Amino acid sequence: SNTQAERSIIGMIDMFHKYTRRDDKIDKPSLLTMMKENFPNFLSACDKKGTNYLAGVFEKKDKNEDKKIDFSEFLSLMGDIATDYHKKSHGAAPCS
Amino acid sequence: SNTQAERSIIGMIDMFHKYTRRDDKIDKPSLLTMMKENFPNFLSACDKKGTNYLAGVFEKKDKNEDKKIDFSEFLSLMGDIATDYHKKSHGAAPCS
Ligand SMILES: [Ca+2]
Ligand SMILES: [Ca+2]
Ligand SMILES: [Zn+2]
Ligand SMILES: [Zn+2]
Repeated sequence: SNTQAERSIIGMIDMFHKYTRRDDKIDKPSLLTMMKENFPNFLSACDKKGTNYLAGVFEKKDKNEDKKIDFSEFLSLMGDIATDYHKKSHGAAPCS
Repeated sequence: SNTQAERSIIGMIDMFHKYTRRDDKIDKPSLLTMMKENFPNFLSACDKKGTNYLAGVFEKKDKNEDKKIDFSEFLSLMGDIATDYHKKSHGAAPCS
């Protein structure tokens, strides 16, 4: 009944919720688990370059330094992953 | 081979490309077409409230006023749609 795009948005919201605690925010070890298990091919391309995408990702996205990733900060991170895929669809190197 | 999350990101990039011209950016009539055909249930919830989500959406997202939506601005808009779905998963009204 929803379109593919609406379904995609809904699946992203479900993935966020999967990694939250009671406060509806993602802590650091859960963000790193989420990234390793849901973005392994993205990360694999970084590792080959010698980029550890992960060290510091949580701190770069936790703009307000509350030690949690809330939904607004999660969307920023999803945007950064999407930007790397957009750049490579235009022949940039993986993990730029 | 890619995970569901990676597939989702890839489908979003494909949807962006579907509405671009030669310059890899989306013009105004194509953004409005993209929204009406890919987010109809989202928009239907706005129309019932008496919100015309669409008037002014292009101008709100075209931060640099070049009369095109580039990928960074498209991600902002996808974030705004996702934020409304996150808010309603927490019992906010549709189109808040
Ligand atoms: Ca935070
Ligand atoms: Ca623009
Ligand atoms: Zn939530
Ligand atoms: Zn493109």
